[PDB]
Amino acid sequence: APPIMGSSVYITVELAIAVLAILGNVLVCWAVWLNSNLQNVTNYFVVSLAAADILVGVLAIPFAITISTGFCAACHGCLFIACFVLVLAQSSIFSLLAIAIDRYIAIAIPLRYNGLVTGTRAAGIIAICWVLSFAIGLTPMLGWNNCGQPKEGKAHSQGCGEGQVACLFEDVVPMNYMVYFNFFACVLVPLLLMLGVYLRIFAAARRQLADLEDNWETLNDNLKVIEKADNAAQVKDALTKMRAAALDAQKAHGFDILVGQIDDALKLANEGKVKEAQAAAEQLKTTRNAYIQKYLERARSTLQKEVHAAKSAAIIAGLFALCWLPLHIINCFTFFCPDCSHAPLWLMYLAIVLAHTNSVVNPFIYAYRIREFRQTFRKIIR
Ligand SMILES: CC(C)CCC[C@@H](C)[C@H]1CC[C@H]2[C@@H]3CC=C4C[C@@H](O)CC[C@]4(C)[C@H]3CC[C@]12C
Ligand SMILES: CC(C)CCC[C@@H](C)[C@H]1CC[C@H]2[C@@H]3CC=C4C[C@@H](O)CC[C@]4(C)[C@H]3CC[C@]12C
Ligand SMILES: Nc1nc(NCCc2ccc(O)cc2)nc2nc(-c3ccco3)nn12
Ligand SMILES: CCCCCCCC/C=C\CCCCCCCC(=O)O
Ligand SMILES: CCCCCCCC/C=C\CCCCCCCC(=O)O
Ligand code: NA
Repeated sequence: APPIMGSSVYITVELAIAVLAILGNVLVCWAVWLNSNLQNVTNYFVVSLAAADILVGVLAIPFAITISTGFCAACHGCLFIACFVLVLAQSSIFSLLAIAIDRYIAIAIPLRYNGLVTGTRAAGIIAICWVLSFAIGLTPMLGWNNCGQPKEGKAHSQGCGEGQVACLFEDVVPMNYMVYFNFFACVLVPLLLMLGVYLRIFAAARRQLADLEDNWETLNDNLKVIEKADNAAQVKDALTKMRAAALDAQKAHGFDILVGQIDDALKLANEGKVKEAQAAAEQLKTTRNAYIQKYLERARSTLQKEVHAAKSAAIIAGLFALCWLPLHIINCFTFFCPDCSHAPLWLMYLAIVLAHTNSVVNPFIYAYRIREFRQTFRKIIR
């Protein structure tokens, strides 16, 4: 029975999570500071997220331990301790959203990316995100709370003084706030937007790669049309497709060799010289094996690197959802099913631990998925 025993377990697990969350995320921040190849806008959002995770370990976890005792407290002081973690969760959602959008600009408008997405603007965005996060997570302190209807028997039983409550999460934070405002509007909607941004990212990477492959089969389909053609009207036709395809590819060092050759051969076809156009078009086979093939596979290789980075970002966002959704779903049962008995305490505490674990996991993702983080991690440790 002794509540101190079950409490001892919950506390030592929370403290273990805290140590890990602080250590791992301190290493992320140190790595970005030391390695100028990690100083890019994407990674300022990683740092902001790492800073939220550090604060989970230093403040949210000590707060959660404190609030699990039900200690007597002025109700608004209780709300701050109860709600501060909602600030950190929101800040995380905003950083994750920013990363998604960053990776989308990078892949869908590489033209204007560096031009549109700068480091001083990113800092301004992060500041605004933290301010909003405070405003959302501390909204119960503006009056959307249960401080005006305190549980007087619980306060008396605990020996609390005048104008104090027993400080327990569900006693002071209204469940309509947690479900409608925090979960549906501030968590769920952003996560679905994120899901939409990632669907768009992977679709765009796919269309771009089909195109590269498409333009490439066209240059080749047409080069066999030319080589087996009989009428001259055909050479013109097939070589005309190579040109257009040659420019899309250029857009999508020595393409001007390729286009110059098509142009040479084109003029021959129009002047009725089929055998010499066919032979001139044959030069196109060399410049392809020396240049055009080169654009192709490096473009393929850069594209795949961006998809890889986007996958890494999506995993981090998926793991956030996974760690936090159970608590939100429990709150939905509590709120929407009064006829149901309340989820038991051991499960409440498992869901809280699970959410806190999220703050440990990201450094491992970085280390296993991003070579530059991993290399920087290994150097720091020596
Ligand atoms: C960078 C840091 C060290 C700056 C200084 C932080 C100080 C002001 C903080 C850290 C710990 C805090 C204390 C933590 C707990 C309590 C108990 C509460 O019933 C009254 C406030 C009181 C006594 C706090 C007062 C402010 C405090 C002393
Ligand atoms: C944020 C950094 C710089 C400092 C550490 C946070 C400090 C300010 C936090 C940590 C714990 C908090 C306290 C927790 C409990 C109580 C008792 C309640 O009856 C009034 C509010 C009061 C006194 C809180 C005031 C703010 C507090 C002291
Ligand atoms: N419902 C809930 N409870 C708690 N803590 C108190 C757990 C509890 C619940 C009932 C009870 O009688 C005694 C203790 N922390 C909580 N944090 C959250 C939360 C954060 C983000 C989403 O939900 N929900 N939440
Ligand atoms: C480098 C230090 C990192 C760890 C810092 C942890 C500091 C935790 C700060 C506050 C914990 C909350 C304690 C509140 C106790 C209230 C007790 C009371 O109301 O009488
Ligand atoms: C991050 C800054 C850390 C600075 C050190 C802060 C140290 C204070 C930590 C915990 C204090 C909580 C003690 C609560 C005692 C109240 C119980 C009581 O006496 O009735
Ligand atoms: Na987080």
